[PDB]
Amino acid sequence: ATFEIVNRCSYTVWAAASKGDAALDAGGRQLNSGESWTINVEPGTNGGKIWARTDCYFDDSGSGICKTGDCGGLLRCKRFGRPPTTLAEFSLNQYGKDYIDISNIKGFNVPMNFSPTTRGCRGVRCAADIVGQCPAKLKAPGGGCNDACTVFQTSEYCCTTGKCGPTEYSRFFKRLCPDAFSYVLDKPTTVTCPGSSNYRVTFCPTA
Repeated sequence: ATFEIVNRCSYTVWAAASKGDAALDAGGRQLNSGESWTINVEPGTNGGKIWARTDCYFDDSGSGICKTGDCGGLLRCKRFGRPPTTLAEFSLNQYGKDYIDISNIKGFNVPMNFSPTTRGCRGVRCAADIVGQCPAKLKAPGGGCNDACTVFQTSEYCCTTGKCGPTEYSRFFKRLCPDAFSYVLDKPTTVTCPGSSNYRVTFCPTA
């Protein structure tokens, strides 16, 4: 599948695409305000994620640090990023269909729109001012709004036992972004798209 990854933000982002134990396509790249990066993700990829990283520094070997979404200090991500990260998530070619959602389960850094560029389904968007409105106990000093699991490390926020319900903190995310996952076991906002559909992830889609 082809993913076009566009930075509509007024600031630089370092985009990332991983499936957790490997990079997707090249894994990461600096995206300046208005730049677009087109990647190819191998069909049948299960549990892929794309995200933005903010306030970053790399050296000439591609090694450094990101204030949000750091994936072990690498420009070219192989592993998932450090919360807070708004997440575009996808499983492709799963019994003939692709699956796409947006998630706030690992917090929120940048507003995003995940939209397929080919026919047969709808996109989703989480573009409210979450970091401005963020509860004080969640607000990250590095920038962004953490998920409760990250901050409080409880069975209830982390859904450790597979039984958990909504919370003051999940409901905050849900109220501002109804079409994004707010906790591990939310009513699903997954969209089913025809297998081998293509897509565009846009950071700061309204601004």
